[PDB]
Amino acid sequence: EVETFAFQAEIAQLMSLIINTFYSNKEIFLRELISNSSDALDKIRYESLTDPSKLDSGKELHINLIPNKQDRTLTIVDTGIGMTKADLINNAGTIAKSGTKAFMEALQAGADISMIGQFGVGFYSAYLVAEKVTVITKHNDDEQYAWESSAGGSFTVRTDTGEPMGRGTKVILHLKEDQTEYLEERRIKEIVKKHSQFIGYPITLFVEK
Amino acid sequence: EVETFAFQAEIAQLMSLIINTFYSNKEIFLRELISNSSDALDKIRYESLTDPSKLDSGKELHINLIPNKQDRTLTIVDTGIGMTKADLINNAGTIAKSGTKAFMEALQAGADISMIGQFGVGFYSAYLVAEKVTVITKHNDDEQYAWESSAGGSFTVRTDTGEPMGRGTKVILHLKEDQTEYLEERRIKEIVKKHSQFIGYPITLFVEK
Ligand SMILES: CCCN(C)S(=O)(=O)c1cc(-c2n[nH]c(=O)n2-c2ccccc2F)c(O)cc1O
Ligand SMILES: CCCN(C)S(=O)(=O)c1cc(-c2n[nH]c(=O)n2-c2ccccc2F)c(O)cc1O
Repeated sequence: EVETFAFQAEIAQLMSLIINTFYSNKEIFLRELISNSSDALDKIRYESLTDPSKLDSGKELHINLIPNKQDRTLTIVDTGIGMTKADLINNAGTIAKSGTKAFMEALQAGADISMIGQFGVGFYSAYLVAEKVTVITKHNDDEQYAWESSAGGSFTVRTDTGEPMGRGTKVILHLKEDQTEYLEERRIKEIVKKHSQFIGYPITLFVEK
Repeated sequence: EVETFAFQAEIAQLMSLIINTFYSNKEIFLRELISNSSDALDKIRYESLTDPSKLDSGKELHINLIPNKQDRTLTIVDTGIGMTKADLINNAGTIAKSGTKAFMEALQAGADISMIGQFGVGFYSAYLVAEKVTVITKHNDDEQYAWESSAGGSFTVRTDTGEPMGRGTKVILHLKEDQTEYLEERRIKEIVKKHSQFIGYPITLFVEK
């Protein structure tokens, strides 16, 4: 059973701006997703202090970067707190609305796209490099869900029938044809070293066979 | 009834470094506390989506900057989620430990003190300008508490007997003798405009009588 939702107009407007604006510094999407993974890892780690059973779904706190040249996908995996079904829908809600409006106002006032994270809408920078984003997530208090959007004003949410992940979030970036540099080991390493050098969790870049 | 706690050694070491290192760019403490206020405001705002009764303790989501030249205090007030007694004690816990160690390692490797926030220990930059920090906080699920530390390896936690605050956190920076520039309106405005221009909550600088 697949549910389709409309993005609110300001978010749909933001997504179309990110897709259609000429902006060469596209590498910033990686920093934004890694930052969000690190925030989700902080959340589970903090909850696990007062309640250690929160880690029964997995004690390992890490980030994996998995490029796949055959599928043309860059997957970002984390074992953070994950997202509930309500969380997925709310990522296109009120906080995202005020943040989107403030960011687009800042862009009009001369700010640049790399400042997206300061408005809490950093996720949408995935659309600088991806024609489609698939998010697989599992929170301790809910089932495993698959969120997906190719922009165009909508996203879908379905219960995931795939392999269980224990806990966390998997971001599958279905890369645009001209954005395959983000599948190269040396390029990924360069971006991680430049923007995410101080992340408090092991970031593992997977090698392809 | 006042409870006294020891900071763990790495945090006590960090605090002594912040107090004794020659570092002229002290203004960064304001950005760190405002950033933490904004994060606490995001948390209550997000919780209020699925549960509107979370805002019965106050619907207003803001940050107030209150300098007081007579008391030599700069107070930062927010109506964020606030902190429980467990939260106050855990601010000197495991997450703070790994973050402190990583930050001090980065400093050895040539990083500078302004990067403190990337390690989640941004609060401790208050000790660049304050000889003592008093924190008054109220979370919906707990009583009102007063946290206090003049560094020296310890902090205290007591139930606050003062005026109720509804919900949020009040940071009272008892400024060092040579740090009174942070009580001047034009100086505060300059720092807010430079470092916190994109905060998603109204920041009000109070004028003195
Ligand atoms: C529908 C899009 C979801 N994303 C891919 S995301 O928001 O970039 C993103 C979200 C999470 C996430 N899991 N749990 C959680 O609380 N978060 C979270 C963290 C920071 C900010 C907002 C958030 F919800 C993550 O681990 C990685 C991500 O790349
Ligand atoms: C003992 C020191 C407490 N501080 C003064 S603080 O951490 O800088 C600080 C904390 C809060 C706070 N309230 N609720 C909450 O979750 N937080 C929080 C936000 C971000 C990071 C860690 C945190 F706990 C705040 O609103 C303002 C602050 O200046």
